[PDB]
Amino acid sequence: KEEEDVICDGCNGPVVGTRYKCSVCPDYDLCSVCEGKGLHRGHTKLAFPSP
Ligand SMILES: [Zn+2]
Ligand SMILES: [Zn+2]
Repeated sequence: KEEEDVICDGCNGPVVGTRYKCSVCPDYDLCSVCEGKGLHRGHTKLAFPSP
């Protein structure tokens, strides 16, 4: 199988639970830990679940 996984651009770890996808930068995502630490705060992100 091919699976589409989300990798955090802050820490390169898995994004499980809620994902924070940048609405400006292409193909850019933070995990909840990196989002809470304030990385990449200069752009609006979309917060939604991460199956
Ligand atoms: Zn992270
Ligand atoms: Zn961005």
